Amino acid sequence: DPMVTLSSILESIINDMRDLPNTYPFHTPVNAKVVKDYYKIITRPMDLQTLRENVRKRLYPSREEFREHLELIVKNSATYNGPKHSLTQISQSMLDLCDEKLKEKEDKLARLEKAINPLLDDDDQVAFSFILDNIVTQKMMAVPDSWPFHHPVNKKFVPDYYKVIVNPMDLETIRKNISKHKYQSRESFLDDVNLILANSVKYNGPESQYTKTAQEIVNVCYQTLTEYDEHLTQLEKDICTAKEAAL
Ligand SMILES: C=CCCn1cc(-c2cc(C3([S@](C)(=N)=O)CC3)nc(-c3ccnc4[nH]ccc34)n2)c2cc[nH]c2c1=O
Repeated sequence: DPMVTLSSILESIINDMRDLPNTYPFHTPVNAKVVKDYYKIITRPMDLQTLRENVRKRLYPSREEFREHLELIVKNSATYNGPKHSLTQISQSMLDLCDEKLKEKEDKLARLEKAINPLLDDDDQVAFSFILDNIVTQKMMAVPDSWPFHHPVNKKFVPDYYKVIVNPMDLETIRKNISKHKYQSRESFLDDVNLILANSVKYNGPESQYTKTAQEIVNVCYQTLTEYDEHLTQLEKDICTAKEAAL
């Protein structure tokens, strides 16, 4: 079972990062009853013990989902402690070691990832995802003043955001989904794109400048999809065929 082999590699990387100097504050969940404002500032807590338990629950089918959770440890430290705090440097040292190990094992990891999910090697899936990513970076992120939608809201700067928006979305998360080949057709992609606009209507109001920007993001998305409709339709057909053959 390639999921077992993958999980054993990921656990070995956790063992290696746990062994780096001064990393203990990241080995287990923050005690939010001691660090009393922690959840008022941090939205996605993560630590090496939770990461290991997730590896064992088979939650990570690839390098990328594991690395995204590992990166939360660094991002959380940067937000709570500060970008140059020694704790953030320590957490970064674990992410750096992870990247070294993933690089060392990249061919084996690619093979396991392909055995777990054959669509990651499907040329039509790859071409489709490449087009979506180009739409996001060259058209949607090029909308003037679209910066509020490029990355997840940091609760440190907008403290009530996630009490209002419980199903958040942003363009970086969409790009990560594309990189993970989450989207097999335009429908799921447009579900996430439209969630950005719906959340702006809810949080900012229908007449806010934020919402006008989100509307323009959605509109240039539709326009660019229409320009590539015939290629995208063929790719979606061939992806569906690959998905059915994987049965
Ligand atoms: C992705 C969809 C969310 C859309 N969005 C996003 C924001 C937003 C985002 C960001 C980030 S950050 C730096 N990573 O937090 C880059 C994302 N910074 C700030 C910010 C940070 C400090 N002071 C501020 N003064 C006014 C805004 C502001 N604001 C927002 C603020 C009010 N409404 C909305 C809204 O609807």
